[PDB]
Amino acid sequence: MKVRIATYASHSALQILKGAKDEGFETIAFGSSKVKPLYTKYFPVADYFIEEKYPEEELLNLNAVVVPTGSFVAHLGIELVENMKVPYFGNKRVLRWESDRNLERKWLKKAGIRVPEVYEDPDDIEKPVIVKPGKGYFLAKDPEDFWRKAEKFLGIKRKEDLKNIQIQEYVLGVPVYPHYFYSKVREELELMSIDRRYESNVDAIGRIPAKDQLEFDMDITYTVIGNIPIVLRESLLMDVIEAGERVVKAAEELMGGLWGPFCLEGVFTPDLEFVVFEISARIVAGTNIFVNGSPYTWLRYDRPVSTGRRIAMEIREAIENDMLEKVLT
Amino acid sequence: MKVRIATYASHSALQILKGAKDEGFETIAFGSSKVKPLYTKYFPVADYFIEEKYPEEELLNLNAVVVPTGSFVAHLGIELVENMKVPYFGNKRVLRWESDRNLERKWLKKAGIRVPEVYEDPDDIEKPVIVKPGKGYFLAKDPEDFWRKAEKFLGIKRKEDLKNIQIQEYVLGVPVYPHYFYSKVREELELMSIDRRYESNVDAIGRIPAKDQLEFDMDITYTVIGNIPIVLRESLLMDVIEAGERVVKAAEELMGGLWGPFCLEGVFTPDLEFVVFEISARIVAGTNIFVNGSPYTWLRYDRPVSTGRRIAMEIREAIENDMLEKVLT
Amino acid sequence: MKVRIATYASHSALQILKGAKDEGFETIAFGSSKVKPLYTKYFPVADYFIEEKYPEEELLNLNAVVVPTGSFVAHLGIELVENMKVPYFGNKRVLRWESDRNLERKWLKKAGIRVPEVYEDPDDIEKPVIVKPGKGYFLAKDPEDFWRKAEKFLGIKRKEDLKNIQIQEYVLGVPVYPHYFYSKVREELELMSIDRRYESNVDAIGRIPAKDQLEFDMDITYTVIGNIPIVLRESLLMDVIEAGERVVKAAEELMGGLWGPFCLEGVFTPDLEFVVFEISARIVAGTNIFVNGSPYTWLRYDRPVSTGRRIAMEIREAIENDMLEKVLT
Ligand SMILES: Nc1ncnc2c1ncn2[C@@H]1O[C@H](COP(=O)(O)O)[C@@H](O)[C@H]1O
Ligand SMILES: Nc1ncnc2c1ncn2[C@@H]1O[C@H](COP(=O)(O)O)[C@@H](O)[C@H]1O
Ligand SMILES: Nc1ncnc2c1ncn2[C@@H]1O[C@H](COP(=O)(O)O)[C@@H](O)[C@H]1O
Ligand SMILES: NC(=O)c1ncn([C@@H]2O[C@H](COP(=O)(O)O)[C@@H](O)[C@H]2O)c1N
Ligand SMILES: NC(=O)c1ncn([C@@H]2O[C@H](COP(=O)(O)O)[C@@H](O)[C@H]2O)c1N
Ligand SMILES: NC(=O)c1ncn([C@@H]2O[C@H](COP(=O)(O)O)[C@@H](O)[C@H]2O)c1N
Ligand SMILES: [Cl-]
Ligand SMILES: [Cl-]
Ligand SMILES: [Cl-]
Ligand code: NA
Ligand code: NA
Ligand code: NA
Repeated sequence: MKVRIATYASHSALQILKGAKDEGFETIAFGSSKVKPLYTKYFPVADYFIEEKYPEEELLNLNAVVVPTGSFVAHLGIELVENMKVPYFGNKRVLRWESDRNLERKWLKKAGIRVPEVYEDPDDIEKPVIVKPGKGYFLAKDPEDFWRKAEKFLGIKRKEDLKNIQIQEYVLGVPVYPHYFYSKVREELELMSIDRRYESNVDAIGRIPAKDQLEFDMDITYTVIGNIPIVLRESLLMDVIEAGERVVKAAEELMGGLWGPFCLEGVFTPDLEFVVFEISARIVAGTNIFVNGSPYTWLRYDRPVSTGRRIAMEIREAIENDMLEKVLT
Repeated sequence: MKVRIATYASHSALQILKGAKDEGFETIAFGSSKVKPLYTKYFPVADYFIEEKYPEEELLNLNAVVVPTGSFVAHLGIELVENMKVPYFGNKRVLRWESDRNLERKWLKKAGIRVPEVYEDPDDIEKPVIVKPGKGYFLAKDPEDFWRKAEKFLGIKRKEDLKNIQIQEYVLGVPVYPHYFYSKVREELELMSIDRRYESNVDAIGRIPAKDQLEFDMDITYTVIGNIPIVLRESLLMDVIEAGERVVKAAEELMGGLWGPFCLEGVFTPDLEFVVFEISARIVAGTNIFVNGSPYTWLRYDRPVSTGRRIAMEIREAIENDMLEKVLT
Repeated sequence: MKVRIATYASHSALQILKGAKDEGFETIAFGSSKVKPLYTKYFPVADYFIEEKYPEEELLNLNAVVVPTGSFVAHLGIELVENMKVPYFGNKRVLRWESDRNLERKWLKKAGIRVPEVYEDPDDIEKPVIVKPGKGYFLAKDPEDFWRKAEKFLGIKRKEDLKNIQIQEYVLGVPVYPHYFYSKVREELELMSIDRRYESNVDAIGRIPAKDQLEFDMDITYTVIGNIPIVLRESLLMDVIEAGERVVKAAEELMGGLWGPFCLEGVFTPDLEFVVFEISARIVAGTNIFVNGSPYTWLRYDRPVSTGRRIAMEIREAIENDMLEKVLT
């Protein structure tokens, strides 16, 4: 291949570049010098390592296509990405739509996705809510409970003094993260895998007896540490997949389309509702478990297919059918 | 093959029909029209999809053998299954023995399986118990504690007024679900895999600080959402396997035998006791993780073997050795 | 091969002996007669089974090399192992350094590994601590809190009466167990896999509502039941791997080297710190999940590589390059 596959040296670069190698591409990682050994020695998946944040000129010279990851908004910034001259796998317009809370809400509403109800006025609370002044977060049962806690925790003594808070329907369920891939080449959605994200200290507090917890003011945090593989109850799959289809269709109207990997981040309630908190409109690191395929890909492929490999398969096929320009922005 | 493998379109049908395809069988799914795309498009494992609850005549015409799942008792009912004219993989007599609490208890007792002690009289309580009036469930330390709580939660003011409750030894341990397969063709038990079931809201409450929990009357639910793969400590395997052997042997006496997949559903205590709450005498959906084999099957096979594939292997071999009638009822 | 691979019949023997078979070795398990069927029938990985605790003479006659596991210190004892005449895969000097709390502390300090701060004097407490009189364990905020609890729980009324306790910095994080392998043949460290150990009753208490917990004096236990596969956030890998490198380098100075499998047992904090509680300087049973390779080995191998197989690969290669004596003590 003339085209090389490149990505930032973090997040899911190991999986992405291995998938690229499996499909016959030469690979490029770019990032911190500290992590060069990870990608060239411990897991030798990068044919080139460039010790720079975003080496645009070198990437152009190497005929690179960049695969975006969660490290893109986090480490390079939306404006840098939107202005990049290196071909980008996916639609870079999606970045604003997934990052802006209001645009994301508009997207999910158009896609008919179940999300927590937002309350603009605390006096409209009729079911338990989570108040977001993940730090300082607390629950409120009703308006009366809210105002007592607004006084106790936030020092609010008058209703006109309440400012810059989020009030949201509290939705209790188990975290579930389905990983999708939409092929623009084949015009087809796939379920790639599913994971349960592993977070600290939130996933550690369950090991602490209530009695010991109550002696302290608990400071619950949601730092992402890793990922645990799961499968869903089979009868839940159709609605999870239909949700993915609706998200893609909505994006076709709103932002010029969505293709490649994405994830809907949410919880499953005891009433079997998938309620979505966030959309990640690119590869998520939960896919890293599935370098050797997943319980889902092995239902439909004769070989191991990670999301990383699936990306490289899409690029290769696009090249094979003279439509590479269709999958790049 | 003349014989085709069929199952209801839910529970573990993806795994079952993929396993059938891997072994050279043509496949049939039957169920709700809503889920047809799951089995024909997103994961194309069904050669035929019949949009009916139980299309007996069509299944007979297609020379189907039906593989039972948890969706059978749940969605078709024991009487329908017992009367079905389509050949059934396994012993359909087991359905009553696994579903009737007293027959199940008799089975497990005969099989020398550790189960929670049942208390008929609350005044006989000498160790902590769980009271089942999973809703309304509460613990009691002793008879005095029980009667106070029976008054508080159930309104029982006189001992003669207590009616229709379950009182059971409370057993604290981590949920463990070993998946077995007994080959009637080979007269051999295998351990196929092990999972930890993922349930809502019960597996979500550990993420909630005690302080926040105590502000509400908690309503703990055990809705099944999915499955997480596990392995056991190696020194625990022999007793887990011996338990499986005893279950099979007991069934040979009581109900005309048990063969094919099954699962013992329970917990492991800190004293390394496997205590069983339920038997599922057919494929369990925890096996869905292991489409590409499991940490256990890869110890003894040179290829990926799911429980679904193992079922198809048994059927094929039965056909090969002219003993298909032995594995069907 | 003339050399046969042997191990005690527990812990990770299934994985070890399967890995040995995959690499062309004949295999020996030795242990309890009760477990013979596990290794010869249910998972036929042992060519020879010797029904003895440590059959030295028979093992010498069979040209065995022994692969150590966690069952070695637990079931045979350090003195027996140090005196064994059968060739031992790894450095048997490491056993004291990993088992003696003070030697282990010295090792980890030399290796620049983050560990909980130890407090010799309770009056020096300035951050929350765990007190270890895992039974009887409690937390203390400060010296005043400690002495109140020392009186309440331990009956200590005078400061001079306090004896034989451990006081340690309390570190809240999610359990993480990276599995390493250092090849002496190749002079190279690998990350083999990562798991989250599954423990009872500690991992069951999160399913119990705070209200129900508080009615009882909780007795939290940490009995190991099994293992759950995980991957880490990719940006955390370099420091995890560097920690492994430092451990190996430190051992080269202190104890004549470390090679073969090992594990650093700890937690990841919300501030992305890996804090280590223990080192296990041999194969850990968390590797048992990865009989068919791991999300990490499949990044760098074209075939399934468990830690068990990796051990056999090292032995075979040592033989191939006439340096077997270098990997044995
Ligand atoms: N509406 C909600 N209901 C229940 N849990 C929530 C809600 N919003 C956020 N959370 C939880 O709190 C964490 C931090 O929230 P955020 O800061 O909004 O990402 C999330 O990862 C969720 O687990
Ligand atoms: N005897 C028992 N001891 C401890 N936990 C139990 C017991 N019986 C049931 N449970 C738990 O409560 C849940 C619901 O119980 P059941 O409604 O009997 O299936 C089960 O899935 C178990 O996790
Ligand atoms: N310094 C510490 N901070 C937090 N948790 C700890 C600490 N030391 C031990 N633990 C936990 O308590 C369990 C039993 O401790 P030990 O008896 O020291 O192995 C460990 O497996 C850890 O999960
Ligand atoms: N563990 C699972 O994923 C699971 N999936 C289904 N089941 C059982 O089978 C019954 C039918 O499932 P479904 O309602 O998804 O068709 C359910 O009520 C449940 O008891 C399970 N235990
Ligand atoms: N993680 C595991 O599955 C595990 N299995 C065994 N072990 C360790 O090895 C020792 C011996 O195990 P066994 O008692 O199953 O032979 C145990 O006391 C324990 O410290 C483990 N950590
Ligand atoms: N689930 C994961 O392992 C994960 N890894 C990374 N991320 C997201 O990507 C962002 C960048 O990750 P990193 O800081 O490791 O480069 C993080 O802030 C986080 O939002 C994840 N969700
Ligand atoms: Cl992510
Ligand atoms: Cl089931
Ligand atoms: Cl171990
Ligand atoms: Na988003
Ligand atoms: Na049952
Ligand atoms: Na140690």
